Amino acid sequence: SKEMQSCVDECLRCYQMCFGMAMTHCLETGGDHVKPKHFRAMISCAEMCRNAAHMMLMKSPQARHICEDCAEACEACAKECDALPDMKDCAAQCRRCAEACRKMAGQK
Amino acid sequence: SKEMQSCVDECLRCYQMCFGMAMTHCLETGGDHVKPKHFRAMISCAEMCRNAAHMMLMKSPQARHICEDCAEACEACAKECDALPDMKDCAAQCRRCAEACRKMAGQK
Amino acid sequence: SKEMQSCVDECLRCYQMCFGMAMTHCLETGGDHVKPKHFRAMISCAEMCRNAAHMMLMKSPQARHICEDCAEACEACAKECDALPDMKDCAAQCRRCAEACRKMAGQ
Amino acid sequence: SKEMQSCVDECLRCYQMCFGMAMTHCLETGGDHVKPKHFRAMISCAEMCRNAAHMMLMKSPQARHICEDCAEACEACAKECDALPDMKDCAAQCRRCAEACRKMAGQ
Ligand SMILES: [Cu+]
Ligand SMILES: [Cu+]
Ligand SMILES: [Cu+]
Ligand SMILES: [Cu+]
Ligand SMILES: [Cu+]
Ligand SMILES: [Cu+]
Ligand SMILES: [Cu+]
Ligand SMILES: [Cu+]
Ligand SMILES: [Cu+]
Ligand SMILES: [Cu+]
Ligand SMILES: [Cu+]
Ligand SMILES: [Cu+]
Ligand SMILES: [Cu+]
Ligand SMILES: [Cu+]
Ligand SMILES: [Cu+]
Ligand SMILES: [Cu+]
Ligand SMILES: [Cu+]
Ligand SMILES: [Cu+]
Ligand SMILES: [Cu+]
Ligand SMILES: [Cu+]
Ligand SMILES: [Cu+]
Ligand SMILES: [Cu+]
Ligand SMILES: [Cu+]
Ligand SMILES: [Cu+]
Ligand SMILES: [Cu+]
Ligand SMILES: [Cu+]
Ligand SMILES: [Cu+]
Ligand SMILES: [Cu+]
Ligand SMILES: [Cu+]
Ligand SMILES: [Cu+]
Ligand SMILES: [Cu+]
Ligand SMILES: [Cu+]
Ligand SMILES: [Cu+]
Ligand SMILES: [Cu+]
Ligand SMILES: [Cu+]
Ligand SMILES: [Cu+]
Ligand SMILES: [Cu+]
Ligand SMILES: [Cu+]
Ligand SMILES: [Cu+]
Ligand SMILES: [Cu+]
Ligand SMILES: [Cu+]
Ligand SMILES: [Cu+]
Ligand SMILES: [Cu+]
Ligand SMILES: [Cu+]
Ligand SMILES: [Cu+]
Ligand SMILES: [Cu+]
Ligand SMILES: [Cu+]
Ligand SMILES: [Cu+]
Ligand SMILES: [Cu+]
Ligand SMILES: [Cu+]
Ligand SMILES: [Cu+]
Ligand SMILES: [Cu+]
Ligand SMILES: [Cu+]
Ligand SMILES: [Cu+]
Ligand SMILES: [Cu+]
Ligand SMILES: [Cu+]
Ligand SMILES: [Cu+]
Ligand SMILES: [Cu+]
Ligand SMILES: [Cu+]
Ligand SMILES: [Cu+]
Ligand SMILES: [Cu+]
Ligand SMILES: [Cu+]
Ligand SMILES: [Cu+]
Ligand SMILES: [Cu+]
Ligand SMILES: [Cu+]
Ligand SMILES: [Cu+]
Ligand SMILES: [Cu+]
Ligand SMILES: [Cu+]
Ligand SMILES: [Zn+2]
Ligand SMILES: [Zn+2]
Repeated sequence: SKEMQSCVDECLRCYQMCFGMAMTHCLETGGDHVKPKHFRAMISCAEMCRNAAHMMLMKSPQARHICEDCAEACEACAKECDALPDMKDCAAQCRRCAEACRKMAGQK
Repeated sequence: SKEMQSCVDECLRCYQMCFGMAMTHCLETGGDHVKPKHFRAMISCAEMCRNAAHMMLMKSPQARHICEDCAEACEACAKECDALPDMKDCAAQCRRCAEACRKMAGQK
Repeated sequence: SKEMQSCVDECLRCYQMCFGMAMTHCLETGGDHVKPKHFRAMISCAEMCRNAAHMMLMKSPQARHICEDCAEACEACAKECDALPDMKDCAAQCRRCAEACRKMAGQ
Repeated sequence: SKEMQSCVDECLRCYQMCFGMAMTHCLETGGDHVKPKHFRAMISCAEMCRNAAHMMLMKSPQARHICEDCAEACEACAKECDALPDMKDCAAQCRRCAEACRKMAGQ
């Protein structure tokens, strides 16, 4: 319930990063920033992180498993953000969240 | 509670239309389909319709007001979808939902 | 994307059932209807089903896995709804969704 | 901008407070904490705050109006949390968010 508020805070920060970037910077730049695979990864990751926050906040039985999946979502989205100019901060945030997701998924 | 299940069904259908089209057809086509104003309208409308469904399902005090706003979101999004090839079904759905939103917002 | 529109429709129906029942019938009845384990199962299942719908609608890479988990959520919530006579429709809906979740997760 | 990231941060904090309290402390205590009007206000307010954050993050045209409504949700939920033991922090947070909502709705 300390590593927990940590994972919640991290997943909400990452939700903000990925959803906020997609719908502002990426949408406004166009080009590679809105190519299906990259953009879908961003929206997918943002929803996973927001859904993970929710499941943790209600102390769901499946919170630990959901965060395990959120770690994969975060990792996949980091890879898709590495190639792009301006997306290196997002990719770092996603890798940071992925670590947090993995830590709390392995505690009880 | 009949006009109610109607508004819920309509807003969920419209959520599916706008969010599903944005993230599949629009994202895959590119061009006009991902221009910021049009795309933002689609994502905005989808979330409004999904949020309206939620507030109705929990019999929120603000459900009637939220649907009033959802009607405007739906109308605005219909206008943004009129110009675009393959978006005519979406635009019709948005106008249909806007009507449903307006009916239930004016009853008890 | 036929078994897919099926899973979407089912998960949205089940979201409606579990969230709508929790916040209306269960909240209004009280008693066993708002006991933590039962109620948390309901809210948890509702969010899983709505999250699953979303991930499927955007053709997320992880949609198959998420639905696998949604099947377990639905099954667990069905068990928690069995003991109350007024929750029999909810429990059936959850078992129906769990089947749909399992079909599409294996495609 | 600045007052914007402020409203987002505040609405997400308030979402955390109201949803996390409802589903933990309130659900676990029962009694007044799960009476329909109070509990519905908490869930409603949490969703309003989370929905407002979303609409702001995507720079929706309707973000200003939505936050206006979130301010009312926050105020109403604060009133419903004032009476209850252990809900004093929640009520303060709701009043704080309501102010933030009102600032950005007017800028
Ligand atoms: Cu997390
Ligand atoms: Cu977590
Ligand atoms: Cu995350
Ligand atoms: Cu992120
Ligand atoms: Cu970008
Ligand atoms: Cu991007
Ligand atoms: Cu994420
Ligand atoms: Cu992400
Ligand atoms: Cu996460
Ligand atoms: Cu994640
Ligand atoms: Cu990414
Ligand atoms: Cu990402
Ligand atoms: Cu990222
Ligand atoms: Cu990213
Ligand atoms: Cu992330
Ligand atoms: Cu994470
Ligand atoms: Cu996580
Ligand atoms: Cu509606
Ligand atoms: Cu409505
Ligand atoms: Cu709608
Ligand atoms: Cu729509
Ligand atoms: Cu389109
Ligand atoms: Cu579009
Ligand atoms: Cu729409
Ligand atoms: Cu809409
Ligand atoms: Cu609507
Ligand atoms: Cu609408
Ligand atoms: Cu639309
Ligand atoms: Cu539209
Ligand atoms: Cu539409
Ligand atoms: Cu549209
Ligand atoms: Cu709509
Ligand atoms: Cu509507
Ligand atoms: Cu509506
Ligand atoms: Cu499903
Ligand atoms: Cu389901
Ligand atoms: Cu359900
Ligand atoms: Cu019940
Ligand atoms: Cu119940
Ligand atoms: Cu469910
Ligand atoms: Cu369920
Ligand atoms: Cu499901
Ligand atoms: Cu599915
Ligand atoms: Cu499920
Ligand atoms: Cu279900
Ligand atoms: Cu259940
Ligand atoms: Cu259920
Ligand atoms: Cu059920
Ligand atoms: Cu149930
Ligand atoms: Cu299902
Ligand atoms: Cu599913
Ligand atoms: Cu705010
Ligand atoms: Cu705001
Ligand atoms: Cu708020
Ligand atoms: Cu709150
Ligand atoms: Cu409480
Ligand atoms: Cu409470
Ligand atoms: Cu609140
Ligand atoms: Cu709130
Ligand atoms: Cu708010
Ligand atoms: Cu608020
Ligand atoms: Cu509140
Ligand atoms: Cu409150
Ligand atoms: Cu509060
Ligand atoms: Cu509260
Ligand atoms: Cu609030
Ligand atoms: Cu606020
Ligand atoms: Cu606000
Ligand atoms: Zn999983
Ligand atoms: Zn309004």
